[PDB]
Amino acid sequence: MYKDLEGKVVVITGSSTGLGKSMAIRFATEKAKVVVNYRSKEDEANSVLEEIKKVGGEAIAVKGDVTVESDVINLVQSAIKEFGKLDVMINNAGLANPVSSHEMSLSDWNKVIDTNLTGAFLGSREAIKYFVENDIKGTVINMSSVHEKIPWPLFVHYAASKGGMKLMTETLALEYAPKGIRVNNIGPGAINTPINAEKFADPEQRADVESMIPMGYIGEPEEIAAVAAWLASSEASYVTGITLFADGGMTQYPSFQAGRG
Amino acid sequence: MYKDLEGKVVVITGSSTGLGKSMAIRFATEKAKVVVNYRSKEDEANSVLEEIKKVGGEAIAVKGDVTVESDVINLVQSAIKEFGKLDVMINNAGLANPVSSHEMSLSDWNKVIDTNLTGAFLGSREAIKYFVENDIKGTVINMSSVHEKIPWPLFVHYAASKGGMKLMTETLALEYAPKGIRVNNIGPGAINTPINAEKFADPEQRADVESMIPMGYIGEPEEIAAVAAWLASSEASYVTGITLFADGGMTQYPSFQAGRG
Amino acid sequence: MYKDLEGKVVVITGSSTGLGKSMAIRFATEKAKVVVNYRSKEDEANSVLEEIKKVGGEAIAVKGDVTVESDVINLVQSAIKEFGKLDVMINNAGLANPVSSHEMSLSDWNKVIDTNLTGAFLGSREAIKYFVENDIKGTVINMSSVHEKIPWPLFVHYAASKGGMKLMTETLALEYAPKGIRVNNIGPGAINTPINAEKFADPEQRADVESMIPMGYIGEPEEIAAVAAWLASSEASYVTGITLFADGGMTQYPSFQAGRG
Amino acid sequence: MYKDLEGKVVVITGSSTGLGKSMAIRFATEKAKVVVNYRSKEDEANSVLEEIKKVGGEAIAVKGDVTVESDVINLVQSAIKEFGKLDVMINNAGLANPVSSHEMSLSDWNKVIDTNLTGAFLGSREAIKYFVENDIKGTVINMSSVHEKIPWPLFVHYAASKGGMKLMTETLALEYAPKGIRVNNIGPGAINTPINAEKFADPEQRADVESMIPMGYIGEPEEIAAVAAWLASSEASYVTGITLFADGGMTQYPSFQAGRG
Ligand SMILES: NC(=O)c1ccc[n+]([C@@H]2O[C@H](COP(=O)([O-])OP(=O)(O)OC[C@H]3O[C@@H](n4cnc5c(N)ncnc54)[C@H](O)[C@@H]3O)[C@@H](O)[C@H]2O)c1
Ligand SMILES: NC(=O)c1ccc[n+]([C@@H]2O[C@H](COP(=O)([O-])OP(=O)(O)OC[C@H]3O[C@@H](n4cnc5c(N)ncnc54)[C@H](O)[C@@H]3O)[C@@H](O)[C@H]2O)c1
Ligand SMILES: NC(=O)c1ccc[n+]([C@@H]2O[C@H](COP(=O)([O-])OP(=O)(O)OC[C@H]3O[C@@H](n4cnc5c(N)ncnc54)[C@H](O)[C@@H]3O)[C@@H](O)[C@H]2O)c1
Ligand SMILES: NC(=O)c1ccc[n+]([C@@H]2O[C@H](COP(=O)([O-])OP(=O)(O)OC[C@H]3O[C@@H](n4cnc5c(N)ncnc54)[C@H](O)[C@@H]3O)[C@@H](O)[C@H]2O)c1
Repeated sequence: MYKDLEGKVVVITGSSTGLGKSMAIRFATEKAKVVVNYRSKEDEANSVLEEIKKVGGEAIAVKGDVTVESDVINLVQSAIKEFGKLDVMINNAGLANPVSSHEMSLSDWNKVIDTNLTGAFLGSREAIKYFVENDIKGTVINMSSVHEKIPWPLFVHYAASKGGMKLMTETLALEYAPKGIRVNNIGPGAINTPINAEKFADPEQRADVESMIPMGYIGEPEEIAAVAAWLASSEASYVTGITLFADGGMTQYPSFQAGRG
Repeated sequence: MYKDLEGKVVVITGSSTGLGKSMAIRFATEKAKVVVNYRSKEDEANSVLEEIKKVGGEAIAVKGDVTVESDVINLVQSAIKEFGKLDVMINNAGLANPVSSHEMSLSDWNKVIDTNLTGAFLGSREAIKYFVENDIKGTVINMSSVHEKIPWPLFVHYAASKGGMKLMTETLALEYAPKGIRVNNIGPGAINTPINAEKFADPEQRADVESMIPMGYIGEPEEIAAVAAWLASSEASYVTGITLFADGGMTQYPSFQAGRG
Repeated sequence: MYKDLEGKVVVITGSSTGLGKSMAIRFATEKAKVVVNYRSKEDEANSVLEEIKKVGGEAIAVKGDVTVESDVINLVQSAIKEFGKLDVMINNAGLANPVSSHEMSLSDWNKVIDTNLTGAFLGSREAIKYFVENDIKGTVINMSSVHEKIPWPLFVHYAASKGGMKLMTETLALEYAPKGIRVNNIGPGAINTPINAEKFADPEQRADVESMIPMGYIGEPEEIAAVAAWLASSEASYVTGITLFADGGMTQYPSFQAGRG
Repeated sequence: MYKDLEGKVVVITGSSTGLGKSMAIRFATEKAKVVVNYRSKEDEANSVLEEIKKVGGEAIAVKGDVTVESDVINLVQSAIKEFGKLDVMINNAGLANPVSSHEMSLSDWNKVIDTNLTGAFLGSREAIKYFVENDIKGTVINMSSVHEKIPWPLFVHYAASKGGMKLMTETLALEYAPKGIRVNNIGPGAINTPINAEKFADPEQRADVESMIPMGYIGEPEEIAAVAAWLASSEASYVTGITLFADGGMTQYPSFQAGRG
């Protein structure tokens, strides 16, 4: 769909499953060269790779833990070494577990901050460092959430990490705009990914989540991948520093429908 | 580029010049049926029509002042009568004149509020009324500005009209999300349109505006039309109630570059 | 409580009832000279005046419709003529009626925009015009609502008027900051005023509103008057251009409690 | 000034200098019992203590590094042990150093995140844990910055830490509102503290910072301490989850004065 994406090299962290996987497939379909990333063992990665071959795409899988500085540095270098360059960096890896705020251990807090925020910082730093030293007008896309705006009891660490990601992205966008480097956030609402297959499997929970979505339905991963592909393209040439929410209207205060209150 | 736009009927207010004109041309290129609108000078509208014929597009021009209720109602009806339906409504007409706030007459304030805000409300009302009565999952795009967020001394009426447009759009998006109707705002930064040809003609003013744009250049109308086309397409199916800023980074506080302060 | 308020002249539009009345009483208690405003007949105004005498305060009541330019001009002049000066201008008058957006008449829309937004603009203009011509570091306080942020189906005109008031206030604050004039908004959540005595009288509606308030209770008018008095004082000397929400947590997305979704 | 503060126990991190010191003094003047905190240099803490004795206040100083969990836990316990209770927790400690984002080491990033964000989280956690277990309607005030909103090139770690603090505070405010616990942020603009005595000493830098402040002057610490005292009092009983900016208008985009652009 986007002619300018043909031949671009795209790196996506945590792309062996969920949204990361869908984006990897979408970019392959746009004929871009993709670098898939997995954490423990090359296995879930192979499923994505076969999906990419199925569409005639070209890609490789690189192991790396985004909380380990050398792994992130190596990930970026692997792209340049294998395909000769880097055009788009997508920081997507993330995690979260519920815990009452006053009972949350420092350990749980750090794990989420390190993965969701610091991991994205490291990825952004390495990509931009490369763009600057080689005068490339590349782009960085950071995966955020409606929760960089909507507070989230039981997930104070996750909300904080995304609120922080917002200011990080806006700062990087301003700092490097003069060099043509664009930095944007994507803010997904409730999406139908494997990690949510169980909660949404239960009809009482599913209906509960749907009641918080004005459009009335849980989004599909492809609806997010479409956003990432557009933001990466030249069609979005004058867009930088924003957070594009794709949430079915979730950030518009669902509890106020019907002029209630 | 967007296959789903073929055959869609798009109405654009104030489209005989500037951004409105560029969007009319872009939608014609996507093979959508376009309804151009002119307030007074018909000759200008015909020029746009020739541009559309040049690309093989189909379109008509309808006279109408967005501050006259019957004109707006007639505009929407003209689309349905000529093409049999309506799919996308774009409220783009607008105006502004500088005046110190404490010296602004009620007359100047009303003229801007009526055109920029009320005009958009009337257009949104008529389009949505049609969508609801005929069960159509249409979409409304309202042309805003970085000034629905950035204050604007000397243009207090314009800033107010856009701040109001923001809440109007978010309200409509929430109110009609259950019916599949999407409502979004586009927020252009400094764009190179005829209305700005003189201010930007002067090298000292041009350089002044550019210093407020992190990316360093004044955007082209086509860069905005690209945003409108994407928002109207099914690729943005899960997006509603947002304001998509296309401003080269203007809303990121340009005066804070280089960690100044 | 605030020594600097003694002797200050405070004008409050729509202050014969509700929040306006509570603020008039609070300022009288701070020993400021107050100018009460009523629309139709001096009658409800007398109730407020007696309340002010009861606390040893000094005040007068002036008739005026905020949608009539000459009435607003006269209101400001009446303060200067009676007390010799003007220190604080509070635009509080407002109204709203529910109607489905696609069915709202232009008439209803205009009535709300004229009263809620234009009325506040006229009041701000006259006060600031006076402050500038006489080199007074006065202050303007505009009464907004959580709805300058939270969308409101059935009340699209009200939401728009407040979203507009937000940008108007921020613009005026920036435009006149160099002259020491402060302009701020107060954003009340659900407050217990006479105008809401019936809706809140019904136990099923009351409980419904309370479920949208994290703190669990509908606020009292005095809790808002406390905010206005602080903002007017020198304790808030470095505060300008903001919206101070006093809503029991309403703007924090109440539907997301208990990590729901 | 605030009668309800008499006898309240207030803990302030990093209060041996700057804003923390001014707040400690202001609260002592309101006759509250204060717990000063110093990281290393004890001599500095004693200076603050003398200032408090000078006003007839009661206070103690406790050593503690906010990046050490046991130190924060001990700090809260020291207050309860010495004064028998805790009413207000103020997380104020912080730091920052300029570095180009693509050249920032993981070490510098972590130091700022740990101190500015995690430190505040630990402090908030311990205070709230106490409030909940003893059914106390206490309050937490987190010291933020205009930079939880304004991007900051060269200080990407600081901006991220404050953007994160914003969502942390809003989440905690929503999560604990049912129990009467209030959580708010204060967002200072450019303030005249010792840490800034040199940059502001140089007339060319001072004038540079002042050009970014609409009101035209760098604020004094007392103007911030006034905000903290009000937020802690019962006058702000219906206020929670907000960020109160005290910045002379800095967040209103100073580069847009005079309708420029
Ligand atoms: N799914 C949703 O509804 C939703 C809503 C908002 C935001 N998001 C965000 O989108 C991203 C994708 O979420 P998702 O639904 O696909 O979840 P997911 O768990 O399926 O995907 C996250 C991936 O991150 C990987 N990962 C985790 N920690 C890692 C580490 N240290 N190093 C390397 N890889 C690591 C995981 O193995 C996993 O494949 C996340 O950042 C999430 O916060 C998702
Ligand atoms: N050009 C920019 O840099 C910029 C930046 C932000 C926002 N915008 C917004 O984008 C829109 C397009 O601006 P533009 O640069 O093309 O300006 P423009 O003046 O060239 O286009 C506005 C059009 O509105 C028409 N119009 C005005 N009042 C009308 C009325 N009552 N009835 C019908 N038509 C009417 C005018 O004839 C004109 O063709 C406006 O709404 C403007 O507020 C523009
Ligand atoms: N009460 C709440 O819960 C709440 C919540 C958010 C915002 N507000 C805002 O606070 C303000 C006070 O509301 P309130 O509850 O006291 O309502 P209210 O109706 O009791 O007070 C509004 C006053 O405005 C006066 N008024 C209306 N139109 C006028 C006109 N044209 N000229 C002069 N006076 C006019 C009315 O006579 C009335 O006394 C309003 O601006 C409202 O939008 C109130
Ligand atoms: N001064 C300003 O203009 C300004 C503007 C915005 C925000 N702020 C914020 O206000 C707060 C006060 O700033 P300030 O100007 O007084 O700066 P400051 O450096 O004078 O005060 C910060 C204090 O934190 C202490 N501290 C640092 N790390 C610590 C640790 N690990 N454990 C314990 N104490 C530690 C320092 O010793 C110092 O006394 C900071 O959080 C800052 O981010 C200040």
